[PDB]
Amino acid sequence: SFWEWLNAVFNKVDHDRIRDVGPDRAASEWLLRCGAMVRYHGQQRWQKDYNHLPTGPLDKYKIQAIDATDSCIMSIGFDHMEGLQYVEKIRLCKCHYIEDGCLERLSQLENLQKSMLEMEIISCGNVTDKGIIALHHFRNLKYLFLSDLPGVKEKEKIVQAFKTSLPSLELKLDLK
Ligand SMILES: [Mg+2]
Repeated sequence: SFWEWLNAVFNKVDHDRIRDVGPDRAASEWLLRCGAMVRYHGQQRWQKDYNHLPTGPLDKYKIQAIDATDSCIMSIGFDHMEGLQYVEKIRLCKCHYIEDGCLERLSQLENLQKSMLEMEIISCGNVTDKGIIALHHFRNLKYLFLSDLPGVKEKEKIVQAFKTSLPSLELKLDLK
C-alpha cells in the first residue's frame, strides 16, 4: 500500500546522509520527521520542529535524550541509532508501530548498551514480555518505566528477571 511505503521511506536510513552530516544529525532528522523529539547534550530545550534543527558546526550536537510520543518510528528506522555514542534516555510513548523486534534491534547496539541510563515504554500496544526482556543488555540502565503494555503478560517474571540481571535497576511498573 501507499501508506506502508510512506512509513517505510520515513524510516529508511540514507547512509549518504549519515556520511554528510554525521549520525546524530541524521538520526535527529529521522526522529523529527517521524514525529519524535530529541534533546542534545548541553541543551535544556528540545528539538521538536524539523525545520529548526541547528545548522551550526558539523557533527557538534549529540543526542542525549529521545522522546518519541505519537511517532511512526519502526524497525529499520532504528538503524539510525547505530552511530550514536551518547544516548542516555529514550521514551517510547504511543508508538503504535513498535514491536518486540524493534526493542531487540536496539538492545543489540553496543553503543546503546554502553550509554543508556533510562528507558520508558508507555502505551506501545504490540510490546510483549519478549521485547522487554531484551532490554537486559542495557547493562548500565538505572531506570525503566513500563506503562499500559497489554502484551506484557507476566510482569512478576519481568521483575524477578531484572532483579537478577540488573540489580540496581529502578523498575517502575504501571502494568495490568
Ligand atoms: Mg511526537
